[PDB]
Amino acid sequence: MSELILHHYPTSLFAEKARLMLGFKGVNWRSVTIPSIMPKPDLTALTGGYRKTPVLQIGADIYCDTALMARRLEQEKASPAFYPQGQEFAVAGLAAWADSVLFLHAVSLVFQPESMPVEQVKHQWPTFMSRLESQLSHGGDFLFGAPSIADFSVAHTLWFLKQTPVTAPFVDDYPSVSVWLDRVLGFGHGSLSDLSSAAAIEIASNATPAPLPDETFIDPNGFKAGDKVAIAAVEAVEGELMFTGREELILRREDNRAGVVHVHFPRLGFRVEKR
Amino acid sequence: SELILHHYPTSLFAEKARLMLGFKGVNWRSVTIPSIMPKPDLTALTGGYRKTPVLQIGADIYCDTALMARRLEQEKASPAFYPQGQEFAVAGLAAWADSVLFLHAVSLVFQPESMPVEQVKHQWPTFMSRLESQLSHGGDFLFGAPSIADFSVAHTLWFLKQTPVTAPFVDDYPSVSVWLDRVLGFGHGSLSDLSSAAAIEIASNATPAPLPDETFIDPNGFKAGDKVAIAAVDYGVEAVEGELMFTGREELILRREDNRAGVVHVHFPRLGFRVEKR
Amino acid sequence: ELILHHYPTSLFAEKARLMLGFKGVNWRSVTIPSIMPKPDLTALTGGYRKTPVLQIGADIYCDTALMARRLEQEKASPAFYPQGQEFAVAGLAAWADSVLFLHAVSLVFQPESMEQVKHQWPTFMSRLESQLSHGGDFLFGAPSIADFSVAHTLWFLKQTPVTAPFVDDYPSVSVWLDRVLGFGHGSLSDLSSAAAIEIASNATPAPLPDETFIDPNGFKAGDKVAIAAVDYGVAVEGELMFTGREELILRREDNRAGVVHVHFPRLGFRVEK
Amino acid sequence: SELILHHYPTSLFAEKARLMLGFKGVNWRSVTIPSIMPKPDLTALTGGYRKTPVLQIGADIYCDTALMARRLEQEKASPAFYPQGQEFAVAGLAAWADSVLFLHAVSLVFQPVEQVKHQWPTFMSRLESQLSHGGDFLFGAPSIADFSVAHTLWFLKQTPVTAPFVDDYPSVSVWLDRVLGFGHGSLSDLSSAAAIEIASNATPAPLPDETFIDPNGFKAGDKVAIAAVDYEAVEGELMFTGREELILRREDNRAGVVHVHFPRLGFRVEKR
Repeated sequence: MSELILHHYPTSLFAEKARLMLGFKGVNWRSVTIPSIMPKPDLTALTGGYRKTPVLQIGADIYCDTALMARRLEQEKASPAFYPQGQEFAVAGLAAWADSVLFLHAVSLVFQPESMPVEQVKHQWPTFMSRLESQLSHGGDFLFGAPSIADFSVAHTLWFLKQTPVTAPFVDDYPSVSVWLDRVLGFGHGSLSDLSSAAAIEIASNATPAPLPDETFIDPNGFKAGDKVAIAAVEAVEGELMFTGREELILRREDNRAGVVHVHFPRLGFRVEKR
Repeated sequence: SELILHHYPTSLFAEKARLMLGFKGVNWRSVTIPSIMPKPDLTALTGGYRKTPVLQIGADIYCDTALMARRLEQEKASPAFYPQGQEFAVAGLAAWADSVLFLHAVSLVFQPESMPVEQVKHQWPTFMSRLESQLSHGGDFLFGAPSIADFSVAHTLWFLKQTPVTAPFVDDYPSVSVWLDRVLGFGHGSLSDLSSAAAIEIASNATPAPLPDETFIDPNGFKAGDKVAIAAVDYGVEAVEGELMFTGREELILRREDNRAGVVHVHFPRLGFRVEKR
Repeated sequence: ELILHHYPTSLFAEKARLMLGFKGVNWRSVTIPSIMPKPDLTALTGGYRKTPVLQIGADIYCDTALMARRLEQEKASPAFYPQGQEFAVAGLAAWADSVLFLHAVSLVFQPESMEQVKHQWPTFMSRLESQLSHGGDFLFGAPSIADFSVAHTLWFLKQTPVTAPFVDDYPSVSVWLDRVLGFGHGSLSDLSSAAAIEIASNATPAPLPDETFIDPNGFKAGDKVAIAAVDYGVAVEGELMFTGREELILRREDNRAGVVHVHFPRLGFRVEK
Repeated sequence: SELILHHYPTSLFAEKARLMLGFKGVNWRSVTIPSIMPKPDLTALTGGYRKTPVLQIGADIYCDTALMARRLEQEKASPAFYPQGQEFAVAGLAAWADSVLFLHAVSLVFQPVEQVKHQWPTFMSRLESQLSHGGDFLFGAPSIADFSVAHTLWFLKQTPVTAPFVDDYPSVSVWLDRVLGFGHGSLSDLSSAAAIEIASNATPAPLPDETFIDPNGFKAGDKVAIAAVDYEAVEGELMFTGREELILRREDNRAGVVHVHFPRLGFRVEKR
């Protein structure tokens, strides 16, 4: 009931970073395969309706957003660190930038007919890569020296390019970049055991949610524990707020199959509204 | 003596060959080629054909996955890519999947929606429903026993599985999805990395295998000893020049001498390749 | 309202399933969890593992044999035990559920075998075929709880193609089997393990049946007893509300479910003070 | 040479061999054994020892699940059945599981039950205790022992009434899911007729390079019969006597020359 459970579609390119993250942490995990097909009732039984995946379940706690997932893992196994001491702000920021701008570029490059506004993406790509090549040319192991969540965010974008002969040069034309990527990819996926989605529900149902964090925080919007709330990504999830924090929001819901569950959201990328 | 595969490891396009190695249960060497042009260690063996994956055994180089299957079949007969009594039917189905089916699958995936298509979208359900109808009967594989055809069909589906948006193109037919996992489950076999340079040396030290004893009269009058170029019909640019050593029902063999790799025999199928006198 | 707790996937639960269809009732189905811990069930049950288990309100009925009898009470027709054939029907059914069934699981689970199960089996089948050869609808002419017991084992065999021939090779048998399976599972609606509990704490147990019994072991209501299954017991503490010819009843207090009555048949259950 | 397993698909006992194949990850061919007798096709290969499952590679036939593991180990080394430096401890635990634990489980499922039930909790609590430490497998790295134990538990759970014996000790489930997680691997059907032909066409593998003095004096070239200890003896020429193995040559009308492999343990060798 305290096992790390990942809800994902195993063949998806988009889910690769989460698996790599587990690989980096060297942990055992349970793999729950989710449907490509709508709807995904077994999944929303845990989520309350949030369907972007991967999702991480530990017992009766559900964690939404890979970015949040990274932090939760950090609580689970400190070492090696996603966020190395003294670089916390810098790492997160680079990681967020990669997750947005870099990722967008990479996917636009790959998913177009020539691989069998894109023009602006092509136009911008070289500056990003040349800058990466330049930093790497100095022989550092990782972007921040020591490995961090930022490597995975950048590495994930590059993984798409490596998929086809046509897109591979976008990474490969810069040699230093290529060696670095193999190093991040070399982390693996950890060790996984298949789990049914049915069982996953049963585990949540049996289990009791973890104790809330002791952090004291004043919500800039005056949201407080006990408030009835809905949270949505920028399918909203309805529930009772249990916590407001610098990094997370926790909401409580009861499900007919899964029972009482706590769903975690990061502040960033999510909006909270009253009801 | 070792089987050597020259490929790009992360390429979706090279998956079928890897599965082929898995089905055979053979141990092979993996040579990781460059995405970037040109590919000198590769053309050192090929003579400039650059479509991979490519199969090397000693100083014999095999081009085209369709040919590769037959060479494999020679190396390990069972389990068979072409089951007895179903040979023509299997080859034809694979050829169809390799072209028509593959084309649809790639069109669907490599479009912006995933991050003439309309015709492809219109067509796709006809193929999938048919496949679903056959599988619903509980047959393990397309022809009873497994075949090169399962792989050819499976390879196309593998592209769809890559994306959440495209996965329903497979997942909507349950029988297909089960079958697909079975085909993918043969895996890639057992590999050890081999450097590209090491591969050239192996060719140099090796000597090309004896030619087939088959007797055939070429349709176009080509004969052993003619000076020839061979090119893929699609990609006339990378023609390969040499001395025709064998012309056969399934095969053309050409001898060339490379400054690094030495004397080498390069094998091409009749299908998809053109022979020009030189 | 009628609820079954079972494993919908389990081959073993088919019999309880066929029973409801035959009575044609509407029931609510609580799936029993695949993972190991099954507290959702045990709160009602108080410790009895084996399924299916039948719940009405605050009364839990353990053992399908008993279940058939409570069913009989709930809707009388068609009867599980036809009038004037009651003993014979119970016996054959008990024989099938024990001997015939055990042979069938063995044939499946232990096909390498030769008491020699494979050696025995043809005798049972040739006998069934002969009786059936007479155009009988059902084993006792009217349909019986007995037909289900026999049918269930045969169906189990047919679920795997290798074992099918054990059934399939007897032709008259096949027809009869289909007629039995025709009853289907009736009509069901899903229900939470959670919901069921609320009904237990919410509801009150039905009134005790009233018959006078001299319990052979001097067991009388208000004694504190543990009731345990003889074959696979690991017991259920409680207080004996009732000791009867067909039933024994236990009251227990459960924190989630509060006060409930558990019903056990006399056969296969041991009582202790 | 392909890996061929002849087995009863529904047999609960046959699952251990199936699991072993999956752990190894080497694709295999599946020949179903008919529930009927005669089984002229299997017998042709083994000479009648009918205990199954059986592993066939060409003209070499391996009997006994423990022997199979060693043969598989030779075929592909990793992941190992017998991790280096733990080999004896692993073999012994596995043998113990194969006998005492498995026998307890069969008793519960199909039937000294009281003694069995009385005993079982000791084994299970001991297993929970080791498992609570959070190690991945029984010897750390996965081993043959994990399957032998896991197999008996899976067996228990095949029928609902007996599942509580596993279920009642919840700590074991995480390790159990993980062992069972390996699966059966990649299998495709092969007909018994086709299997016989594979044997007929093949020639037995080279004998092992081992010098050994047989304790009872048997020698290569001796003519013998080999039987299970509690039992139907196949008759032949003793090709090899070794520390783990005895190899028997026999000839069959359809099969042709075939080599049958037996472990020393559990088999009696007679000068016959």
